[PDB]
Amino acid sequence: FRKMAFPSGKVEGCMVQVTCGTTTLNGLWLDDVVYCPRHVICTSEDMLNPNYEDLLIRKSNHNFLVQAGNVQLRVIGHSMQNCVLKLRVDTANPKTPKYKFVRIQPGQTFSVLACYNGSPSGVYQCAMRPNFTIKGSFLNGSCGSVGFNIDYDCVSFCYMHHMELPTGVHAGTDLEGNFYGPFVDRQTAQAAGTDTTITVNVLAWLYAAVINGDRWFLNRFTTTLNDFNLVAMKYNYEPLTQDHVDILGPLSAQTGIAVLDMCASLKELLQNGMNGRTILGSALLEDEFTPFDVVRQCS
Amino acid sequence: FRKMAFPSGKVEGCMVQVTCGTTTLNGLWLDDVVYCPRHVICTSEDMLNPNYEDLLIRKSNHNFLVQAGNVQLRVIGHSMQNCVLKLRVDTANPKTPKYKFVRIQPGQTFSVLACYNGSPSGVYQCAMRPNFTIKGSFLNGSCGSVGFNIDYDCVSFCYMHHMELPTGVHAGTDLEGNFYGPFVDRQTAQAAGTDTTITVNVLAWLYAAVINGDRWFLNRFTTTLNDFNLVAMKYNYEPLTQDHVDILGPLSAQTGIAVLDMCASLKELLQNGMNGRTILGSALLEDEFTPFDVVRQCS
Ligand SMILES: *[C@@](O)(CO)[C@H](C[C@@H]1CCNC1=O)NC(=O)[C@H](CC(C)C)NC(=O)c1cc2c(OC)cccc2[nH]1
Ligand SMILES: *[C@@](O)(CO)[C@H](C[C@@H]1CCNC1=O)NC(=O)[C@H](CC(C)C)NC(=O)c1cc2c(OC)cccc2[nH]1
Repeated sequence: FRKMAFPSGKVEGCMVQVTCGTTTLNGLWLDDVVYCPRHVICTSEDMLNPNYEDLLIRKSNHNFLVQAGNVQLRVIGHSMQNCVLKLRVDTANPKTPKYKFVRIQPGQTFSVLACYNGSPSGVYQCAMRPNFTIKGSFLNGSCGSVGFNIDYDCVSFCYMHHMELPTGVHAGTDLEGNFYGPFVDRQTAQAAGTDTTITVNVLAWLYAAVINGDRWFLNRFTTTLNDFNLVAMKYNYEPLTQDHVDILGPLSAQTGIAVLDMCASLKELLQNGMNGRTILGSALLEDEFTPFDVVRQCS
Repeated sequence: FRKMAFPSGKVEGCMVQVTCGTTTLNGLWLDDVVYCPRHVICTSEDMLNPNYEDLLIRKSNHNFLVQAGNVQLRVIGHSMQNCVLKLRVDTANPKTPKYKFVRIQPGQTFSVLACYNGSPSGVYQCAMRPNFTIKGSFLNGSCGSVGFNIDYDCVSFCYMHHMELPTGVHAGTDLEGNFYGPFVDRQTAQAAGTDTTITVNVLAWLYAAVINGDRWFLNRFTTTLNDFNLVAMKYNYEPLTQDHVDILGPLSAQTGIAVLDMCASLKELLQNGMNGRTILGSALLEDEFTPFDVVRQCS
């Protein structure tokens, strides 16, 4: 198994660049609106402690340079929604895919299309950590790059890139401008909360192992969900939600291993370790594959 | 620092479905030619030992059903180049990018666009192993998926997918239809030569780790090129040439770490193990980033 991104073409056709003064970043052109991080309106000095409502009043439509390639799109309106700017343009993007804006939960994976000056550069899979950071690869100029999943040609946009933490992980918003995690779009050193292991994804990994005949860790025990969650937290694992239990349903049906039976197997792994053995060839338990990712790659 | 694929949009617009009888796979549509694996002409019985020229002479243009999305393309002629079939169609692909066919060297990387029934499914980075396999993710119906690099809007196609070895690694051809490695397009269980580790890539990856702020594996020792190669060959690593040393020049200049100093670090990692520590999140030495991959991503 390996990290597989979605084909990026439907998103590539939506990337533009947005410039205010000398500040340039990326934007997302869907129908006749361009979405981008609101800090494009900031001068490099104003980012240190910005007042976005006051900064935005000083701006007019003609202050915004939106370019598809080197072709300018005329801006006819502007508004701010949380930390994203919405620029109405006079052309509906003919490459707009079927799309949705969704806000994901920790553990969910998505593809990131890293972009610079409106030009796509590369694509890779990320997982939203429980501390609401992602382990990306982003340089200067990457803000406004988006993350997405594609289901039956419908693109669900879930991430817009804003910041690199001092630890080198990355933080951002959904496409309604609401940050994931406790971060703010100011030029300031911010720290995420201590991270945890994504339990639902580790369980997905164990199901993947079972699907492939690697099942030594299956045990004779079961557990209640509450009992499991209390043990999980003492090993820095996330507690399971009812939604986690339900997204494991398909894999549980496919293998015949009840979710709570797999929880009891993981619990034993947590208290006694792998004892020198491997699962799917690895000595480490992987927590960046969702149940959907496993089904995607196994079936 | 992440395994990063090229944006796949320019290739997505070229993927089609090719069907001959009950056999279907993917094809690559460029200008007015569709390229696909020639075993699409084989029935299940033919595939055990196909005499391809004999089988192709018996097919007509209308035996080939080519579908692009929903629209059917009419085949107006066909020729065979080694293991690749070239179907001339009566419509030019309007989305054909600037492109080239290239045969890549062992150790080089490329992006794979995995496709099923002519529809792109996922994108990820692969390296051509020294034993001329690739460690990919391909399921039933993935034949004809292609591997590629992109440089300033020009797509260099280097791989077309044909088979999965019993070990789970993958084998295929260049776009001239010549296999990488000693493999043959027949339905038999085929073994590869013993694989070795791409030494220059491991070194590039260690430099990537240093550029990203990890230095724990460095040491105060040096080695000569030949003494390093002696230990490298002992551990089934490929020899490091003076060309490799020169290619690593920029990464050494960026970090101020002499190439042979980093060879001494790798020598220690090989002789001492990693001791449960990790480099860029990996518990194993990674050899599928080239020096260019590191430079392109880190800057
Ligand atoms: C954008 O592209 C801005 O348009 C940029 C993306 C990062 C640059 C390097 N890698 C990236 O991911 N984002 C920023 O520069 C943001 C801008 C804010 C949200 C207005 N700032 C940071 O990410 C940032 C600031 C500071 C900092 O200060 C002082 C100290 C430490 C870390 C840090 N990150
Ligand atoms: C294609 O898609 C065929 O159109 C298919 C791709 C593989 C299927 C599973 N994963 C893949 O990557 N390729 C094949 O099925 C090829 C067909 C050849 C080129 C005619 N065959 C194999 O990959 C193959 C055959 C055998 C085998 O026999 C007997 C025994 C063991 C392994 C094996 N692999």
